[PDB]
Amino acid sequence: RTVARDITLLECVGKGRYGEVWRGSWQGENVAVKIFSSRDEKSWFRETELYNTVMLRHENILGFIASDMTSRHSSTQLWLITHYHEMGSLYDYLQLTTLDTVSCLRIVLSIASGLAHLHIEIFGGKPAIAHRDLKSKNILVKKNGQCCIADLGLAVMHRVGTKRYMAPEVLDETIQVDCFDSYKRVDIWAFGLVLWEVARRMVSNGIVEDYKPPFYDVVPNDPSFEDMRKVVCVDQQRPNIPNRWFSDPTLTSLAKLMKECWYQNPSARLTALRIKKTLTKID
Ligand SMILES: COc1cc(-c2cncc(-c3ccc(C4CCN(C)CC4)cc3)c2C)cc(OC)c1OC
Ligand SMILES: COc1cc(-c2cncc(-c3ccc(C4CCN(C)CC4)cc3)c2C)cc(OC)c1OC
Ligand SMILES: COc1cc(-c2cncc(-c3ccc(C4CCN(C)CC4)cc3)c2C)cc(OC)c1OC
Repeated sequence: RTVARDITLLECVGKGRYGEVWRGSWQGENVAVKIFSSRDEKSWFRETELYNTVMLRHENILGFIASDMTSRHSSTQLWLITHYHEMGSLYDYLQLTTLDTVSCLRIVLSIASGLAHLHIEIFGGKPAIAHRDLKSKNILVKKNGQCCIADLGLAVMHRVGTKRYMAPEVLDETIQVDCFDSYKRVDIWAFGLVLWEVARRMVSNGIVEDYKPPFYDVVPNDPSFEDMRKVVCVDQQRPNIPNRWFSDPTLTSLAKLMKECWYQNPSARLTALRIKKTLTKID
């Protein structure tokens, strides 16, 4: 039989220290192709090792297609091939889109659904998985209004995370590194920050906040480890909840939920399954 492996690379949709992401075409269908830098080869290995262990399949997890290693004259080329989401990342989408109640809840419940699926151990199934780099750039928007979680290059089964989204116990190096629940709790902190980023873009009473990243008002761009530790650990700052949210029942409920993802004590934070239940009872 013919094994068609040619992918046409049509446009670059992302370029970074990680390498590049391309929109590609295989057999007439769009695919996304991540081409890894030498800097980030271990992220290709880790995601590939995870998918060789457990073939994750969930509506709110970016869909795996292939891991390719190709020998070159003097280098190895590493590609990860996934489903393609033409609307791009949640980070992108929130810059120039505002949300209503239904769209805001659909987005955040779909993220919670993907995250709970990663976190849960299923027997007979999947190992429990923590993401370790959850953020709005690592979430893609689908045409049906749900999102999917991407980038399992730092994931752990039972490179450091983006500093702006690191939990206090990562910044103060008290995290219990031998305890898998510790990594779930780090993802929940980051989820709370994503929930704040999305909620700001939900309109109520004709008001909306501009898109801003978490801690935009207290750290520089590309904040250092120390910059983040002083904000999150020493001063114990948390993102601002605007007064206008307290006129709106949905944003009032989402403020409470994000507070319960941001406790200093990791074991006080809500679980992804409890976040899902709370979100299903809003509106
Ligand atoms: C090697 O590399 C790539 C391969 C492919 C690809 C292309 N055509 C057909 C296939 C195929 C799938 C599955 C079987 C099964 C049939 C049932 N039988 C019991 C066992 C074998 C055979 C063939 C593949 C996997 C695409 C690629 O990119 C999209 C590849 O590069 C990453
Ligand atoms: C990697 O990705 C894609 C792959 C393919 C593809 C191409 N040739 C053959 C297959 C295949 C056929 C048959 C089995 C068997 C397995 C055992 N049992 C006996 C029943 C079923 C498995 C695999 C596939 C899945 C198509 C795709 O899209 C249309 C892919 O997605 C981009
Ligand atoms: C986060 O991480 C990964 C993401 C992806 C991925 C999947 N679908 C679509 C995209 C994408 C497409 C298009 C735009 C732009 C272009 C057109 N318009 C002007 C605005 C929107 C942005 C983004 C990506 C980047 C794949 C990955 O791996 C193959 C990723 O890594 C795991």
